[PDB]
Parts: sequence; C-alpha cells; structure tokens
Amino acid sequence: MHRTYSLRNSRAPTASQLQNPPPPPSTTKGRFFGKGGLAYSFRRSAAGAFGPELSRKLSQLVKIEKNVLRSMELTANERRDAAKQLSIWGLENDDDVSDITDKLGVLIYEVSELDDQFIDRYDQYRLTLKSIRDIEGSVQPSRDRKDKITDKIAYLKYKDPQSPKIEVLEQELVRAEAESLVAEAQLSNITRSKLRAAFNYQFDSIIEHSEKIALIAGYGKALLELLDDSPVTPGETRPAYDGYEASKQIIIDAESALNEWTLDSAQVKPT
Amino acid sequence: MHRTYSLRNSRAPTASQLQNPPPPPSTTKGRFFGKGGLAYSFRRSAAGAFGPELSRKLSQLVKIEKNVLRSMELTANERRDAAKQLSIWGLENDDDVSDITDKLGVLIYEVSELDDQFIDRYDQYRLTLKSIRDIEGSVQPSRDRKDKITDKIAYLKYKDPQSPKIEVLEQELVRAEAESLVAEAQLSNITRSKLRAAFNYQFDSIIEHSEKIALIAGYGKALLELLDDSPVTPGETRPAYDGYEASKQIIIDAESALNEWTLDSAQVKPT
Amino acid sequence: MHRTYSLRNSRAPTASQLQNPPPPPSTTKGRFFGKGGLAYSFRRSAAGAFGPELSRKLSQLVKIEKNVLRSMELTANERRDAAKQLSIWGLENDDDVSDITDKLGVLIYEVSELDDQFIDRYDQYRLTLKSIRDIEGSVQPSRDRKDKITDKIAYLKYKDPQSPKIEVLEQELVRAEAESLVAEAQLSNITRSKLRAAFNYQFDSIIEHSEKIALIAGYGKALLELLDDSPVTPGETRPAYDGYEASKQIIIDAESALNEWTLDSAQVKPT
Ligand SMILES: O=P(O)(O)O[C@@H]1[C@H](O)[C@H](O)[C@@H](OP(=O)(O)O)[C@H](OP(=O)(O)O)[C@H]1O
Ligand SMILES: O=P(O)(O)O[C@@H]1[C@H](O)[C@H](O)[C@@H](OP(=O)(O)O)[C@H](OP(=O)(O)O)[C@H]1O
Ligand SMILES: O=P(O)(O)O[C@@H]1[C@H](O)[C@H](O)[C@@H](OP(=O)(O)O)[C@H](OP(=O)(O)O)[C@H]1O
Repeated sequence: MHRTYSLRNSRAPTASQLQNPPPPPSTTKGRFFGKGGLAYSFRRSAAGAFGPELSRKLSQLVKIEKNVLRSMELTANERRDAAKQLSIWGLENDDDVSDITDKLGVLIYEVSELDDQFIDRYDQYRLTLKSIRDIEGSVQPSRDRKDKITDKIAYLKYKDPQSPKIEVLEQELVRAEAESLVAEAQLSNITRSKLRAAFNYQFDSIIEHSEKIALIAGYGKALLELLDDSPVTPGETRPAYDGYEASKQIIIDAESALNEWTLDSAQVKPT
Repeated sequence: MHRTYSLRNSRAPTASQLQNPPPPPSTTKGRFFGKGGLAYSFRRSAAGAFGPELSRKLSQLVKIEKNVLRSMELTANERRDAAKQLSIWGLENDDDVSDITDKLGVLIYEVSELDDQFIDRYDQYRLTLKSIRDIEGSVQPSRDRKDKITDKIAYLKYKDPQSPKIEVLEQELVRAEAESLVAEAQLSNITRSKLRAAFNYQFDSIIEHSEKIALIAGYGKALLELLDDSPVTPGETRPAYDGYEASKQIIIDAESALNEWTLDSAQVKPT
Repeated sequence: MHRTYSLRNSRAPTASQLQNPPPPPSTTKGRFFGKGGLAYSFRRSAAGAFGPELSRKLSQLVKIEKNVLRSMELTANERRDAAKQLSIWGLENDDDVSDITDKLGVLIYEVSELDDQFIDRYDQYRLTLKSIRDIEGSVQPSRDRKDKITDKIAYLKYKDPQSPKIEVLEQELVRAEAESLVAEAQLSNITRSKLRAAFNYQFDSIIEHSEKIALIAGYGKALLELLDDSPVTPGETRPAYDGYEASKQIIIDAESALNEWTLDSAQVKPT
C-alpha cells in the first residue's frame, strides 16, 4: 500500500526492489485512453440512470465486471496467436532452436486455455451478483409505497381532521408496515450468504489459476535450462544437437503434473 | 493438451472436472471480434511487408507482443475501478457489510499494482527481442550482396569468357565470402544468448506475479471467513458486530507477507 | 503424430528420415481438388439433412465410406493397365529385358486382385455400420413421442388444472416411459457389439492385405536381383542371356507362398 501510507505516488523500496532495481515504466503507455471507443462509457452510464434507485449501483458494477471479463478474452487470444507466430518463426533456424522454440510455444499455448475457464468462473460470479441486484430492485417498491401512504396520511390530516378517509388510510398504512416488516428481513437474509458464496468461488478460482500458471512457468524454465549456449569462433561447426528425448519427457511430466493437481493439494500455504 | 491428443475440440475429463463439473461457457462471447477496430490489423499487416525479408517475422511478433501488453493495462484499470465502485456501493448497508466490502475492495486494489510491474517487465522482454530483430535485419544485406556478385559472375562467364572483368569480380567474390564467414558467426553467436536471457526473465516475472496473486487471494479468503451469516426471523435485531480489530490485523499481516516475500523464498516447488 | 505434438505442419526427423532424407513433395499436386465434380459434394450434403436427426451423422459416414471404396477400384484398374502397358513396351528390347519386364508386369498384376477382395470386405464393413444407423434411426421416434406427450401435459396443466384430460395424458405418459425404458436398453445393447465386430473384421482384412502385398514385393525384389548389368564398350556384344529357368522357379515359389499363407501364420508379430 504505497498510496495509502505516503502522499507520494511512487513505489517505496522493498526486498524485491533492494535485490533488483525496478525497471523503467513502459514506453508504450499513451495519454489517450482508447478504451474501445465510447461504447464502454455508454454501457457504463446508461445502466446507472434507468432502473430503480435502490439497485442502480449493482447494475454499474455488473457492467464493469462484464467489461473486465471481456478484456481477458482478447488478451488470451492475442497471447495464443503470439505463441503460434513464435513457433512459426522458429522453424528456419538451427536444429536445437527449431525445437526449443516449438516446445516453448506449446507450453505458452495453455495460458489461454486456463484463461477460458477463469473467464467462465468469472461469468458465474457475475451472475451470482446479478441475482442480488435483481432481488433488491424488486424489494424497493414496497418501501416506496409505504412512504407514499405515510405522506398522504400526513397531508390529509393537516388538510382537515374531519375527513372519513383517516381510518381506511391508517389501516392501509398498518398493512403496508406489516408487509415491509417481513420484506426487509427477507431482503437482508440472502445478501450476506450470496455475497460470501460468490466471493469464495472467485477466490478459489483465482488461487487455482495462479498455481497452475506458476507450475507451468516453472516447468518451462526447467525445459529452457537444457538449451546449451557457447560462443563459436568463425569457421567452426557446432556439434550435432541430440536432446530430442529429454524435452518430450519434460513436457510429458508437465502434462502429468497439470492433470494430477487438485485444489486440496495446493502447494501455496498462506501463513 | 486436449486439442493435440484428440480430434475433439471439447475438454477431456480431469481430476478437477471429476471433482466439480465444468461451468457452462460464458454467454457474453459474441461472434464479432471487435478487436479495437482495424488499427490492430493495420499494425499487424503493415509491419510484415516493409523492411528486409530476413527480419519480417520478428517485427510482427514485436507488434503482437505490444498489443498483448496494451490489453493488460486496460484490464487492470477496469478491475481497479470495479474495486472502487464496489467499495462505494458497500457504504449504505449494515455495519459488518460496510466494512467487509471496503476491506475486500482494498485487497482487490493491488492486482492492478502487480499488473503494472508485470507490464514493465513485459516491455523489457519485448525490447530484448527487438534487439535480435534489429541485428538480423542488419546482417541480411551482406549475404544479399554476395548472392548478387555470384549471379553477376555466373552470367558474365556465360556471356563471354574473354572479358577482363573475371579476375576483379572473383576477387570481390572472395572478399565478400571472407566477410560473410565472420558475419554469420557474429549473427549466430548472440541469438541463443539473448533469447535465453529474455525468456528466463519473462518466466521469473510470471512466477513472481502468480505467487503474489495467490498469496493475496488466500489472505482475502482468510479475511472473508470472518463474515458471519445466520438467518434472521422477521422482527428480530441482529447483535452488534464487533470485529474491527481482526480485519486490521489481517490486512497488516497481508502487507507484511507481501513485502517480505522474495524470489528465493518461492513457496511453489515444481517437481 | 507430427501435427499433434508440434504447431508445425512439417515432418519431425525420425530414424528413416535420418537414414535417408525425405523426398521433395510431388509436383503434380494441383490447388484445385477436382474431386469428381460436384457429385461427391451432393452425395455428401443431401444425405445429412433429410432423415431423422439421430441418424444423420452415420448416413454421412456411410456415404464417405462408399466414396473411399469407390476410389480404390479406379486405382486398382489403373495400376493393372499400367502393368499391361509396361509388359507391352518391354517386348521390343533385349532378350533379358523382354523377359524381366514381362515377369515384373505379371507380379504387379496381382495388386488389383488383392484390392478387389479388400474392397469386398470394405463393403461388408460398410453394411455392418449401416445396420446400426438404421436401428438408431428407427429408435428415435419413441423418445420424440414421449417428449411431445410430456410437453402437452406441461402446457395443459398450466392452461387449466380442472380439465379431465390430465388422467388419460398421464397414463399415456407412463405407458410411453415404460416403452422407452426397454427401447433405450435394446438400442444400447447391440451398438457396442456390432461396432466391435465390424472393426475387428476391417483390421483383419487390412493386416492380411498388407502382409500379402509385402510378400509379393519381397519376391519381386528377389526376382529383379537376377537382372545382371555391366557397362559395355562400343562395338562389343553382350553374352547370350540364359536365365529363363530361374525366373519360372521364382514365380512358382511366389504362387506357392501366396497360396499357402494363412491368417494364423502371420509373419508380423506386433509387440
Ligand atoms: O514515435 P512514434 O511515431 O510513435 O513511433 C514509435 C518509435 O518512434 C518507432 O517508430 C518504433 O520503434 P522501432 O523503430 O524500434 O520499431 C516504435 O514502435 P514500438 O512502440 O513497438 O517499439 C513506435 O511506437
Ligand atoms: O440480448 P441482448 O439485447 O444482447 O441483451 C442481453 C440480455 O437480453 C439482457 O438485456 C441483459 O441481461 P439483464 O436483463 O439481466 O441485465 C444482458 O446483459 P448482461 O450480458 O450484462 O448480462 C444483455 O447482454
Ligand atoms: O506446366 P504444364 O502446362 O502444367 O505442363 C507440365 C510441364 O510443363 C511439362 O509439360 C510436362 O513435363 P514433360 O515435358 O517432361 O512431359 C508435365 O507433365 P508431367 O506432370 O506428367 O511430368 C506437365 O504437367
């Protein structure tokens, strides 16, 4: 929390910063947002001023979650196609390079596969929140009607106390109060349960995806460790590379580890 | 690798699938790509048909990597603003909800902070690859000139063997061959080193980011475990919630764990 | 499996590739398919959109199998006529060539004979699959009627619960369910048996045909080993060739080996 504990907008030194200086900021960060034109802004603004006042914020949150989920699909597609392009480019080189590049592309290819399942779970969580939005939006009109009846009673009492509509209006008010007494309870009963369930599901999905990505990256580093390099003098010929079998075993082990992993067998143990 | 080992495009059953059935595919996946208009396609196509033939593919890969890095910035911004909106919405509710929601927003807020550093490291890796692209593009013209000289010699020998330009052309050819003999060696010397260094850096960054995200999610689940829920009957009043101190300790522990973590202290140990 | 384990569409090196470099791709592979006009496409498309939905795919598979079987007949006829043409051409040459060519044509002539029996067995397998297609297509309407009755009951219950048609419709539904309970079992009983029998028959036919072809080719090489060649200087006369008897013994042995071979005496023993 650099922003919270200091007025500075920079990054405070840490263990990672002390071990390795932070890299310079990315140069391809333009001033213009370019957030997919005005479609995002329209989807963001139109949803917050149409329906009932009680459920106005959750609709905006649902729309923003939809935009968040939409972006990751494009990211995953671009990464997969980048892996394909790297594999295509690696062909017209030396034997060892034409194999290590292909294996790295194959390994990189699974990030999009993981992201697809992550997106599906994200959509499930978004639907779970939409349910709460819907129920609260349906709940609001009862309290609206009760307030209207109370205001009508208050005005008609001031206008003239001799009107015969006092008794019927009072009975309607007590009926509306009796209805709202259970309406509020049934509204408050399910929010703390559905929110908890949705957030638990989201956190479990995040943990699983992160652990799978970390395992894939570790095995990719293990495979890349095999790529031998040494300076070559002009006129010399490098020895014939014979490492085809080891890479196959490495990727087979990667597949076995990815398939065998379960949620209960999580490697990361938070303190 | 479902695609590789089976002609089916579906997902083969696994341990996670057996434990929990896969969720249905996301409904908000339209047929139209909508990949930021035609700007992406133009950046993708114009770069592959302008420069030298040798370095045509790496320029396309660099552009695609730039698009990949650009997408994650928008994703992180949208996620951060979603967290802000959730924190804003959680205010007008019960005391426990008005605090758990704020703490969850605060915890979610750091994903964008991690993504910024990930993007910076991605840009560094992209520059490292661009260096190889540049050097190979500069290398190609020497072999181009050597091929041109060889073709000229071959044609002029056929035209008439009595020309006095045979000796000078042969000397130029041997000079170009002597130059290319060291040009090829100096081209091949640095590729296997720079590629290895860039990919090692990228994998280290991926591992660090994934482990930090997993730790944050685990501590978020630990904090959310405190949110007590129980059904309430109409007319009843829930007991006053007193859990302010525990959440502060939880987030302080999260900050301490995030700051203390180092690369050498990685929790995940690939087999 | 080059396609599965690598994004490349080329061929990975193997023992045969290392021993002998792969030949260049055939030059007479035009871009246009020329798959017998549009008759194949019409037979392929019309069959998949006419009958019941359940048995739509197996009809397409049967049609494609028919096309596959049809192609091999033309291939065998062309190969036989090629052998005849080679035998005709070999007449107007030296004595040894006018005999070796005839013997090779005679040996080549049996490939079409083997292909005819292979085609017959292929047709038998196709009929076996057509039986399954027919039975499943006949099975589907029972479940169709049950679904229709269920939908009618569901709609009529909503329309008005006081209708006297509830009891009769429920009895019809339970009758249809009792029928479908045995219909599904009788459908699933025979598929796993007929498919297994057909595929076993097809594999046995393939093994027999391949082994016979290999034996014929081996004996053809043995016969061709007799054709002596030596460079001849101008003005010299080659010695009179006397090898008529050996070729007759070779082809007699080929006939005896082809006739004696049985399925139980298969030379190839898979590990
Ligand atoms: O200043 P501009 O007009 O915006 O253009 C940028 C820069 O000037 C170079 O043309 C280019 O680097 P290279 O010459 O090395 O390709 C870079 O591409 P990049 O961002 O992908 O590195 C562009 O973004
Ligand atoms: O069919 P359309 O015209 O594309 O509109 C979709 C759907 O019909 C609803 O209007 C809406 O669900 P809700 O009524 O529950 O808001 C949904 O929003 P969503 O994708 O964000 O769920 C839209 O995508
Ligand atoms: O270019 P085209 O018009 O398609 O004709 C091809 C080629 O140019 C030659 O005419 C011929 O080789 P030959 O001169 O040696 O006969 C070849 O026959 P082939 O494919 O049977 O070898 C033809 O396919």
